[PDB]
Amino acid sequence: NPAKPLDGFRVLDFTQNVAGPLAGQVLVDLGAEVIKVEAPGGEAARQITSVLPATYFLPNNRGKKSVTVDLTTEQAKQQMLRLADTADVVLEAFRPGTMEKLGLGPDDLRSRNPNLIYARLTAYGGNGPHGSRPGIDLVVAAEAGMTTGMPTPEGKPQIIPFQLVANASGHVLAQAVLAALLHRERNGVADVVQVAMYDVAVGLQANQLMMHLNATQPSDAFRTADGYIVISAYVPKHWQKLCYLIGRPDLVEDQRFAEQRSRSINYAELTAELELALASKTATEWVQLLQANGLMACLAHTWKQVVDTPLFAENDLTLEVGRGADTITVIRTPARYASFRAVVTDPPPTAGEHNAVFLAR
Amino acid sequence: NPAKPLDGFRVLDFTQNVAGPLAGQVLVDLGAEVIKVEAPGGEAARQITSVLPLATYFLPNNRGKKSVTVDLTTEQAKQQMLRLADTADVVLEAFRPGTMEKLGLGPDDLRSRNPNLIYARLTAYGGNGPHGSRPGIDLVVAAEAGMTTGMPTPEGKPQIIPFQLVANASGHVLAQAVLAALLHRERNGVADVVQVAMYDVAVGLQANQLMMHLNRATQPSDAFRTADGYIVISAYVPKHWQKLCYLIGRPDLVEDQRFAEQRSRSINYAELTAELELALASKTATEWVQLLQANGLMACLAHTWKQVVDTPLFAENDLTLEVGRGADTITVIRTPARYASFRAVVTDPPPTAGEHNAVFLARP
Ligand SMILES: [Cl-]
Repeated sequence: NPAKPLDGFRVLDFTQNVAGPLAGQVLVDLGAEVIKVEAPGGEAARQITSVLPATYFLPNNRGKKSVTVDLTTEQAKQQMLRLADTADVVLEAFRPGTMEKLGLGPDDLRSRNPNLIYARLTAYGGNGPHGSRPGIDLVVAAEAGMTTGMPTPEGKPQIIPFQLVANASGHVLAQAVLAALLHRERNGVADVVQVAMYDVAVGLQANQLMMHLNATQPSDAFRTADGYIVISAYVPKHWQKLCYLIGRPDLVEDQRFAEQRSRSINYAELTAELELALASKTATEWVQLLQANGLMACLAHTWKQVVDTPLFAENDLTLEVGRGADTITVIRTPARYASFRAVVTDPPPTAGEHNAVFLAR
Repeated sequence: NPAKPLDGFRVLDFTQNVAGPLAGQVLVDLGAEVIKVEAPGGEAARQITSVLPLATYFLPNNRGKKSVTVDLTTEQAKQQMLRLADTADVVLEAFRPGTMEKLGLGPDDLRSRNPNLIYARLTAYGGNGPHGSRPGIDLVVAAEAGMTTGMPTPEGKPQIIPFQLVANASGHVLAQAVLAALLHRERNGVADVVQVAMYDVAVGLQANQLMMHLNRATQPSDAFRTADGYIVISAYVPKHWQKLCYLIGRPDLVEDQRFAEQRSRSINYAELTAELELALASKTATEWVQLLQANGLMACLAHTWKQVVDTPLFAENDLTLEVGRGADTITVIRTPARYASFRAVVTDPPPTAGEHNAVFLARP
């Protein structure tokens, strides 16, 4: 078995739910030893099994070790202190100021261990009174303005039905941890790392938020004879090729849509004109025509459809964990490497599985 | 100036638009020297501007970088790139699959000459076969990955998320892989080839949702109607759920067979929403948010982007930085990760196209 980037490193994962464990999952896939620190009875996400025939817990805790502990007790605190002494990285995703209360804060652990990298993941940053609140993917996203510009028939704010902020924050946190490890390796500095879910959500909208601190058409989903097609062809070469393929050469030199900046302003009329031409063929027919001509177009798939597409199978996105009846298919982490496989087939640990190994007597 | 993790490393950035350059932007903030390789006249994204002159997709992702203008089709250009690659630690490319191989600048071409070079490829669909060979952009890749699922629109058209979620997420993932590769080289002496697909990232962002269809809740957690406006509440945990029922004056809901258990609340979400909104009718959304937040529950208003930039929390986090000299500056948002021992920020403006041609294209 080939060497991995993080072989020999030890991580203490004090995190729960999605964002924090996902970062740990990435570190596991890169070969680190990641030990979950859970409350008695295991992490609460373990019991949140909304599937019957473990959604949040299972895909993010493969190959991890586990210790179970009651951080109310002094005994526990001392065990964590001794365990932290042997750790390279500590991951915590509690409310700001929580870890300090437990006596396991940055100053507490780093005083004992000068090689320890301390990574903190919070909802809002904890840089002041406003950032002290606890948060979750839904609340953080809405507060960061991710519902903006999306109208609903009921007038209700659009809720994005997947954990976009939490999953993105996990990769950003893992990114920062890897950066800190490089910083320690090259410059001999064991740093304190901070990632805020709010900051990550703001970064995902940065181009749009930029306009208020100081689009590009055609790029939308268009109605056809049957179904919808998603087309992106705003550059002059593609925009022109598009007009020819749909049989509308007049649109190319049309004063409303002649210039790129002009198309964006007159998006409403542009949509009407395009959908008028697209009425000739079904969305499937249009997609095949445009793709053959090198234009960017596709169908808007559902989740059920996506897993069944040839492209999905082509990218080797899934792996199986467990022995037989309890074998579940999970999605791998996205980054791929040539010299090793960034995946682990070992299942998640039972709560406190490694208490004997890691907790001092 | 304190040391940064990538001081002394050199990166060749062949990428365009958002996803690729953002990864380079991350490397710049971490102290790496990143050189843009652009076509004559510069990157195409440099021209996508707004009215006051703000390149929305170029400016925030190319701060502190260096630029080299060149026509990769010519033999002279290829040779200059080969010499330039010899001095590089990392090569970033975001072209269509098979493009670099055609130009003679593929992984095998560069790594044969330079054995320490890390080759990073970012594609739309992975290029692992015929289906993944197509070019793509944030919008198209997201829609194909199923991101329009479950969101109703007035027109009945698929819901288009109005920001580049996939491109921005892919940028951080690509930077993540590059940093991992650099660690791999330092510790194991291996210079690897790393591949990141925007489609794979988009799939990963929906991992929890797609997972259900691969093996064929948590209420209350939604946006709720009040007397005035909507409130976003997340309180499915028994501790939060009980306190929520108390604060809204509905103790009956706690042991109500319909909503007693957490699984029951998930199944009967429709009736629960009706019950909750009946209680929330008493006060405006703003009044409810302050009450719940004071009691430690997770709740907020759904802000617009315009509202978001004016909030105290936004200013508290030092999210913005100004690029340029004096009054001639444009405000941009920084990369998210923060570090205590250094400042992951560069205030330098982007280079002009071909600004460093004299420095790097030689002919001294
Ligand atoms: Cl395969």
